[PDB]
Amino acid sequence: MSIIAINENGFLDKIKGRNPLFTCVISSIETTLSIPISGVHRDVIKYTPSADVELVFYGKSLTLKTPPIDATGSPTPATITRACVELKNIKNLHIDAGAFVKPKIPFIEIDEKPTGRIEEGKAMNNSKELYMKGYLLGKNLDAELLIVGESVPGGTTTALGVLLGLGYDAEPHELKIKVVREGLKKAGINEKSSVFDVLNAVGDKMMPVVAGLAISFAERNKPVILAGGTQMSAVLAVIKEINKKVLDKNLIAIGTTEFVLNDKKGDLKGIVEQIGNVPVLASKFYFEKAKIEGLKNYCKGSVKEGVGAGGIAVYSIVNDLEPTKIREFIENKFYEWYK
Amino acid sequence: MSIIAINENGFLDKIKGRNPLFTCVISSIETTLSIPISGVHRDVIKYTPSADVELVFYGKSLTLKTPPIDATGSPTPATITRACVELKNIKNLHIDAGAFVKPKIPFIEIDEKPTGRIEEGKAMNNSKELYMKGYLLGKNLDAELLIVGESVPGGTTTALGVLLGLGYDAEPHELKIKVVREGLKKAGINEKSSVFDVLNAVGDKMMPVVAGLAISFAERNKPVILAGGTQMSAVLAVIKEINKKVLDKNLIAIGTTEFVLNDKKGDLKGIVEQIGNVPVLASKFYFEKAKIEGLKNYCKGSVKEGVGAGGIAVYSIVNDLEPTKIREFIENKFYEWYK
Repeated sequence: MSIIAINENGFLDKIKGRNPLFTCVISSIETTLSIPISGVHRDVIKYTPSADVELVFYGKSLTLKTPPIDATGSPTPATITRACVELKNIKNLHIDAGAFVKPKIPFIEIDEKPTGRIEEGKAMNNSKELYMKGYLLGKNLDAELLIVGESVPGGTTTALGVLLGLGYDAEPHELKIKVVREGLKKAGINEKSSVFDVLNAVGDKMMPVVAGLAISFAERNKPVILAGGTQMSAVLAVIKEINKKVLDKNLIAIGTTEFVLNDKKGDLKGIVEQIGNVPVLASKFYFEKAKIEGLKNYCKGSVKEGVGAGGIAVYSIVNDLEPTKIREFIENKFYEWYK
Repeated sequence: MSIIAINENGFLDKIKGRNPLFTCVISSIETTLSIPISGVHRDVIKYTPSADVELVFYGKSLTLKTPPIDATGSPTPATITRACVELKNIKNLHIDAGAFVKPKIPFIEIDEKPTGRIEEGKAMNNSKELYMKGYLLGKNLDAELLIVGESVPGGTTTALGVLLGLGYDAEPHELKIKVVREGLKKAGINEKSSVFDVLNAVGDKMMPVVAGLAISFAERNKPVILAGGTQMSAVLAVIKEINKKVLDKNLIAIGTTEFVLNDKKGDLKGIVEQIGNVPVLASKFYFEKAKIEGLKNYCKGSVKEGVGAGGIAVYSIVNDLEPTKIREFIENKFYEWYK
C-alpha cells in the first residue's frame, strides 16, 4: 500500500509470493569520458558501475573506497538496493556488458568492451548478438520472477537516442540532445532502420541484454520488473520492436521510485503511454519522515534512482516488508560509518 | 537401473524429480605449457576448457573449430554433457577460475588469472578467498540440485598433489608424482599445514570454488553431485577439511562414468574410502552396443570423463532418460558433421 500503480493490469497479484532473482546489468560509455552528459565525476566514473554491484552483492565496494552514504545521510541508490537484498534475502547475480573496470565480485561477463562514441554514431556493432546472448542467458536462469536493474553512467542520454530513433516523442538536456541528434545523423538512421540499427548507433550495450533477458522470462510466462526509470522505458521500446506480442501478456512491468514517477521534466508516463498499456509501479520510502538531512531532503536536488533500487523496493514492499525498515537500515548504516 | 551405486545411502531418492542446475568450473595451469602432464596437445590446451563450456552451453565451440567427434565416431566428453543438456533441458551456467582463453558464451568470472606453477609450489595465493567467493556465489544460485563438473587440463596432477598433501594414500604417472612432490617440498608443506596452504601449493583454482559451491548447497539441505572422477575426490577431501560436519548430511555425491569406476590403476573407490562413506554413482552408456568404432571402443585407450559428463548422465538417467538416447544423439551428430 506504499506502492503507486498505474495501469496495474493485475500485475501485483502475479509477483506476490514469487521467489525473485535480482540482476543488475552494467556498462560504460566512451562518450562520458570527454562530454559531461553524466553527473558522475570523471575521476570515479570508470569505477562506479562495478562499485554499485559490489555493494549490492557483497555489502561494500572493493576499489572505490568512497562511503555509500555521504556526510549528510544521503544514500547512493545501490545502498537502497542492498537494503532490500539484505532485508528480504534476495538472491542476486550481476552482468557486465562493457564497464570500464570489472567487478571484483563474481559476475557474468557478456561483453568486455564498453559502449562506444554516441556522438559519432558508433555505440555498438553487435546489438543483435548481445540480444541473443541475453536471451540464451535468460533461458538458463531459474526464478519465479526477474527483477533486472541497470547501472550505466550516461544511460539517460543513450535512452534518449533510442527513444528518438524509434520515433517516439521524448523531450544540460540541451547537450544530451545534441549528442544523440548528431549520432543518429552520422549513422544515417532512417525510418527503414531496424531496432538493431538504432542500438548500434546510439544505444548502450545494457539495453539489448536486458531486452533479451526480459523476453526469455516473459515467453516462459514469468513476470519481469524492469527496475529503472527513463532508461528502462527505452528498453521497453526495444522490446516492443523485437517481440511486440509478448508485451501483451502483461508480464513485463516497470518499477521505479516515487521520486521518478513525479519528476517535473521527466514524464516517464508520457513515454510509456506512447509504447503501450504497460504496468508502471513506484515504491514509497517515506524518507521525509526521517531524522538525517540527506535522507529527509532526498526528494530534492537530483532525481534519485539507479541500480534497480525503485523496482526491487516495489517487490519487497508488495511482499510484506515494512517500508520504513529501508529508512532505518540506511540510518543504522549511516551511524556505523560515522559519515 | 543403468546406474552403478556404491554406498548409495538413499541419495538417488533425493535427486529424483529435482530441478537441477549444471555448472562447469574451468581453469588452466601454467605447468601444462612446458611439462606434458596433460594429454591435451600444446597447440589447443589454452583453448580447450572454454571450448568445452561453449559446446555445452551453446552447442558448438566458437574459437576451437576442431570437431567434437573425431573421424572414427569418438566423442569428446563435452559432447556427452551437451547430449544430456539438450535431451533433459538442463539449465546450465559456467564459471571461469583462470582459463588461459575466456569463453565467448556468457560465463561467471571468478578469477581471471590461471593456476600457477605446481612444481614451484606456486599454484595459488588466494585459495581461501576463492572458496568464499564460491560459497557466496553458491548462496545466490537457485536450484533444487547442483551438478558441478570441471574442465582443467592437468587437473589429475593437482588432484594428486592435494590428496597427497592432505595425507591420503594416492598412487606418465611417474612424472605427475615428481611435479607434486617437488611442489609440496618447495612450499614447505608440513602436517600443521592448513587445507588452504596445500591448495596454495599444488591445487588448481577450480577446487576451492567447487568446494565453496558444494558446501553452500549442502548447508541449505540441497543435494550436490560432484561430477568428475579423481579430480572430484580431491575436492571431497578439501570439503572434509573445511566443513567435516556437512559431509555427514549425505547430500554430496560423486557422479562419474562406468569407465572411471572400473579403471585398472585409478582406484577411485580406494580414495573415497579413506575420506568417508560418500555415495559414488556411475552412469552406464552401453557404447559397446553401438555401430561406429570410436563409440564402440570408447572404453579402451584413454580413461574417458570430463566436463561433468558422467555425473550429469547419472542425473539424467535416474530421471527417466533412456540411456541409449545419449548414444543415438552422438551418432546423429556424428553423421551430421560427416567426421
